[PDB]
Amino acid sequence: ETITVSTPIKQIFPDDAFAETIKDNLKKKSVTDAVTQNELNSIDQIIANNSDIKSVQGIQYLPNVTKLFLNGNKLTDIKPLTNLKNLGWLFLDENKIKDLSSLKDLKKLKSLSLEHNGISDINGLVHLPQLESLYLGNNKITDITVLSRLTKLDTLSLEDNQISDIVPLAGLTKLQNLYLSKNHISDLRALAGLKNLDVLELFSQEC
Ligand SMILES: [Ca+2]
Ligand SMILES: [Ca+2]
Repeated sequence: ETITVSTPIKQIFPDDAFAETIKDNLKKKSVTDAVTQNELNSIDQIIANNSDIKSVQGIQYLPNVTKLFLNGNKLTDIKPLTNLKNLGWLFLDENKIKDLSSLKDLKKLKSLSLEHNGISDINGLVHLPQLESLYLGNNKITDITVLSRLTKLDTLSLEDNQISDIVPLAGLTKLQNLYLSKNHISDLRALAGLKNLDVLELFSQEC
């Protein structure tokens, strides 16, 4: 939503680490400083990797965010991201996010990163058919059936998981970079129809 009157940053963003992130972004001197919606509208990029953030509550008030770097934090719930319709790049590596339902309406999202999140179920990704780059390395994924729906993918990382069947990737004609090392892959027939692969990693398969 939006704030109708001047309001302290700390009152909008509960998480102290995140409040500090917003403070620096807006070049304000303190999280106790009052901000307006006009100022919040100016935010289109949040760089907060390894910033000890546990909750991004308050981010709902930043309608123009297109890039969000939140790698290495303490995130679990990303429901506050639900209506950030302009989100194009979303990096959430090294967190503990498993509920991907909040991403279902992010129809402009082109790059998504969720490595090291302990994820096993990615069926929620079906709602991001426009996705171009997807990083899911170092998780506990076995079933990648849903990926057959992400036909726009040109970059896909599924390294260090528990995948055996890559048939779901057979129809992803746009794939240029495919990282599949450290899985349980034996059958590579699925790659017979891929014509644009430039980078392909398949080493260290445990069968
Ligand atoms: Ca607080
Ligand atoms: Ca600072």
